[PDB]
Amino acid sequence: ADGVGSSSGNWHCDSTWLGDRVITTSTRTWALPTYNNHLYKQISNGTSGGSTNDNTYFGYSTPWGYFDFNRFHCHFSPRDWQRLINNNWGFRPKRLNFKLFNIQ
Amino acid sequence: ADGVGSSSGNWHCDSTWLGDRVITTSTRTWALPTYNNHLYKQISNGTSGGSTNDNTYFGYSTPWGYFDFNRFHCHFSPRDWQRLINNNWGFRPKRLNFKLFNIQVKEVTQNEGTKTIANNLTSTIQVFTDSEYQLPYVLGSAHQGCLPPFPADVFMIPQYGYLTLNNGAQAVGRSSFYCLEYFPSQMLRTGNNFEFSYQFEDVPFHSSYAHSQSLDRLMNPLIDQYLYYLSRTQTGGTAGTQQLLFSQAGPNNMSAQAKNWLPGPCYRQQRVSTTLSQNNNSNFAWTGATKYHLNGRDSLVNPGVAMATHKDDEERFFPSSGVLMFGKQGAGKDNVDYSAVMLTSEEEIKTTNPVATEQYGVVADNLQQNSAQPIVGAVNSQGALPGMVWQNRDVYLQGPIWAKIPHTDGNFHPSPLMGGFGLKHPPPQILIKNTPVPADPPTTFSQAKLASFITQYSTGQVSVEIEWELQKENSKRWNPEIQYTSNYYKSTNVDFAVNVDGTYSEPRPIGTRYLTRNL
Amino acid sequence: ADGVGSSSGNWHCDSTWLGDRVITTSTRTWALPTYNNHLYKQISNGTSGGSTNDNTYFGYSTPWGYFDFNRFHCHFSPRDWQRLINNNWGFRPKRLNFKLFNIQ
Amino acid sequence: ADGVGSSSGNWHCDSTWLGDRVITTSTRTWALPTYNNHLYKQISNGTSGGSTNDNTYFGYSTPWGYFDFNRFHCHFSPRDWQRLINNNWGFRPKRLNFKLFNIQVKEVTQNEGTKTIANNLTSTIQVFTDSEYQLPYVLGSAHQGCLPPFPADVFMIPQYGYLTLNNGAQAVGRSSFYCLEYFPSQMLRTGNNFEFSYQFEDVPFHSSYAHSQSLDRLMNPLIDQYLYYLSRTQTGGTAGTQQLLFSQAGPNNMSAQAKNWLPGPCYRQQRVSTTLSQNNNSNFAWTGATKYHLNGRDSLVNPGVAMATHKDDEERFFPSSGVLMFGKQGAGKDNVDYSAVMLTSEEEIKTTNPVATEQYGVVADNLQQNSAQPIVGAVNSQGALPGMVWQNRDVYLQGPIWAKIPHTDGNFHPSPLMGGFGLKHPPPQILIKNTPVPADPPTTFSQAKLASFITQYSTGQVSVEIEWELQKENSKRWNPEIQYTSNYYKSTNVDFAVNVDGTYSEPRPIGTRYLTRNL
Repeated sequence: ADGVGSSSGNWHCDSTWLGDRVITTSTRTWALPTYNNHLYKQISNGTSGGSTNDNTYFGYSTPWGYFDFNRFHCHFSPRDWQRLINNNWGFRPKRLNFKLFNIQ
Repeated sequence: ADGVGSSSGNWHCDSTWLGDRVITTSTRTWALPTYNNHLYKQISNGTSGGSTNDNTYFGYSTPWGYFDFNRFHCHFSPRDWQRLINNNWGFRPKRLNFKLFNIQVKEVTQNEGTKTIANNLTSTIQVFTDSEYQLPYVLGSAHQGCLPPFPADVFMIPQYGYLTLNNGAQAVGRSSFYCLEYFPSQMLRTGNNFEFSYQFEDVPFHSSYAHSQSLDRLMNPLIDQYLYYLSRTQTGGTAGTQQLLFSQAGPNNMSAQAKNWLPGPCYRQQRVSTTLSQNNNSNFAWTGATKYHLNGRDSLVNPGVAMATHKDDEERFFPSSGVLMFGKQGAGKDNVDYSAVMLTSEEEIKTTNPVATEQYGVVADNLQQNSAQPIVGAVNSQGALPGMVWQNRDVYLQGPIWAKIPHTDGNFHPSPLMGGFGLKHPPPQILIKNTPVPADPPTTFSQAKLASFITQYSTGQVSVEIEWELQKENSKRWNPEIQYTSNYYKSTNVDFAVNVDGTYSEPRPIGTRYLTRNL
Repeated sequence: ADGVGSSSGNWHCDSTWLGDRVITTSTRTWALPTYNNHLYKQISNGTSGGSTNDNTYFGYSTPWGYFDFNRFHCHFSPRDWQRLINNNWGFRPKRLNFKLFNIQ
Repeated sequence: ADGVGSSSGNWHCDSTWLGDRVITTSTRTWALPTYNNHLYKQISNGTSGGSTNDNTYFGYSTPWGYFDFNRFHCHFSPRDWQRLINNNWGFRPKRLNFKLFNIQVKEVTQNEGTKTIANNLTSTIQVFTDSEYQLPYVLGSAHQGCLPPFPADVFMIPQYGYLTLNNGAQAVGRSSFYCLEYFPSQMLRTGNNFEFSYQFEDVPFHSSYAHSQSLDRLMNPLIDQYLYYLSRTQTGGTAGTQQLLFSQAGPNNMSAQAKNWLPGPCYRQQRVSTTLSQNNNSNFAWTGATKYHLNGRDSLVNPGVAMATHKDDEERFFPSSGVLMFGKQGAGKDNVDYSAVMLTSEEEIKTTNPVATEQYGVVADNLQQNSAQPIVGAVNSQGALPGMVWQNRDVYLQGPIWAKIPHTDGNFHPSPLMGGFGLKHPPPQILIKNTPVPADPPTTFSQAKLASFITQYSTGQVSVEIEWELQKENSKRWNPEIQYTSNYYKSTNVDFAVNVDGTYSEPRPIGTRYLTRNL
């Protein structure tokens, strides 16, 4: 069924409040550039050039990108965040589900 | 089976008449632009700039569009509308079926004044219906953007937007903001299609008929009443002395008989004549208008409670804002002459309904005594009294089908004042948007949201099907009833048809009230 | 089991929040005087004495007293009232239970 | 069967020793006054009036009283406490059983200096336990009002009250108010009784024993280490030159050996001598005190982290606030001489625990070079380091049994600093009140709350039973261990007995640490 003219996913964004748990789903549109012209490159900073010893580093930059949802406002709206903080003593994440679809 | 080279739907447009019901399906071609460059924007109007306090607002405009079929001419043809109104006492919508299919999404490229359109086969559109009624409901406001009345017209989908609480041009703490991407929606490519069904809640039949009697005439004309009234309070002569004399009201005096019922409520309005010389010389449109006052704002009552347009033998007069007004094909937006508008007429209801311009009646203003002559004042506005009966405003071929009854602690006779069927759970709003496709990003990371997109629009076909229940006409009347008829005489154009240049027009408003009933 | 030296009831005052409903129980201590020396008496007010026609009345006062809980603060605390009004679009009373006990 | 003329309970007071457990039950007679005239009242202390910022508070006093048995002498006798401490390495509470029975409620009448007490047979008391821990928990604060240590003493139930957030003498928005009538409670007349059971959560045995070794001596005294240390950095002679020489530390030098472990943490405190002439002449009690600083308030650390009271051959010195202090029978509240107090001693833990007055150790303060002589600074306060081991503070016959671990995101080694067992769900608070009985109301209705009540108090018996689990002593030691002993020599009074006037006293603190173990 995978094809050019049929969508591979739907837009699911909302929250649902059931008893002792809440399920917050959110959908976004992204754009991915080519990084580093498909190259790995080492990156470093030394003391030469007026930089401090404290800021020295050595590493690599990769052509890859990455998905990160580590901020609460990704998952919660301001109204949902208000329901959470006003009514509850505590919360913790139970489980996660991730999807990529409708790729151009 | 969803694919580029196979159609996802067919063209279904026609009506079928089965017994006590009719099923009208109609298909149109639409085009959806990108609105607001994929942005939400707040919109507001304050008093600054010469605008009136009455016109202030605060709200948001959304990138989303919406499908609206709220006018009868979407579903019915002029021939089908004639079958309905001539043969039936009433009708109501039973159920609904909606479809989107055969969707093309196209991209537009411009350089050097050259304009290229091409298919983008991997682009999507997003569609959701608001089933739980969680958004501001804008459909019952009689806006433009409905499906055309003529099936061969391609139409543009209107932009969605809503208003909320304001103080002047400013928001207040209660004023709310809605993101429509915070709803689950279905995403469709060219091979995908969309469908849902809807069932109307139980609603009273619209009454398509006129009364063959009037409240004040319900009596037997041949027989006297056994009751009495106060006929005469004074002896006749040169010097009269007070007395109480009583009479039984028969056919000779009908106005003085006792009656069980009262005419419907009124909210009085100002009388305008189509003959210009009879109208006052002044601009009384807004100033002499009938208005209601809500939180410091005055707003016109348009049309208002249902009242007869005029009494007998005056067709030149109409209530100022008190009747629906349709434009002729090609009429402008602003300051259009009387010739381009089409006024409707409610005169069919003058049997039970007070006339819009005239008073309701007169009541006593004082206590009478031999030193004080009686005084009787006029009642311009009358709320509901026990014993009132009234007719709702008529529905028209091009008029609104339904409205959403506001969600409130109480209401009285929740029939929409423009016309149609009041619904607590009306047909849901159908919201559609082109999914944004960004242009190439910078190749070095930036946190700013992407403002550069590929220009796109989408087209497709929309199909809507309503099942209507009919109330058959049981009348035992001997003489032939009035019908809606096409004029027999020759003309340059056919009514309800295209002209030489190819544009479709509706020459007149067609109401639904022709057959008659007894009170 | 009814006797002088055993209590005929317990003190139940609190609220419990279950799903789509809340149950608020409350207990108070009361005192009942003898009214009217065990008599019925007619009471009336006429226009004589400088009183207005609008305030005239005729009726009876009874030796009986009566229990009335018609104000919300009887049943709800200020914290419970806050949970109600912040989290809910509406409420209505379903059912009632009343008790008199531990009578001296 | 509940009635006026039949008792609702019996007097159960004794201990039974079965195998690895002991069950100590005790019964007392109590009296409950009416507090605050049946009123809640807010109480506060501000800086105005000469009071310190450190002593400011805000809270409420309640008409309710409460039962508290948090001291060991409630449950154990001095003979039972001796069986426990001499024969066992450890103990912990398993479970609890509580009873109220044989309740009298009495009314007091006064006129003309004549005072009449009579039974009111229809009055009630109210009792509830806070099972869900929904009230401020005041028990772990080592207050007065516990069951007496001597079973024949009749005691008064203490008034309940609590504190909350404040700024000065003023409340803040977060500061909370609790009505204890907003809890379901059981109402009892003279025939009724009250009971509940409780089970302790799993808690580590209190360690009743002293170590027969010290951390620094854990080595084999006969054998050298295979490791090395830096013995000498300079040649010996008139003019020395730098060098690095290394040695293996054997029995000859034990201080320089390598070790796997470190002494427990310290927070240093000031050294006070019981011989007065050795102390500085000044009032250093508060000023030279060891304190912690929380939201602008300084509060004494009393007793603080467990540290040895003194080192070898100095018993006259003790840390200022760093040890528990009990009064002798009849000691006053304020400014009491050293003779009436009884100081405890933690010296048993000087094996693993740094001494309270002395430093933890010394660390390097600088980088060394031929131009810079080494500098080594003293560590007065030391937090947890990997490799530390320590002993908790000892428990005493008259000291607190348990405390409630605060409900917080984190804690470290949540053993109460005064002593005993830290508990997340400790024994619940047991709250008791005389139900108000109003005097005759006015006979004409008034909305004001009734301020006139019959003066009443109640008496009865309270019984508490705890099951304790014992940890038997497995030691293979050859020579006889130290035991707790009564003095053989003659005296005017028996220790832990009543005197001529009939009052019971506890002559000394009795700790639990006598038997020994190896590290």
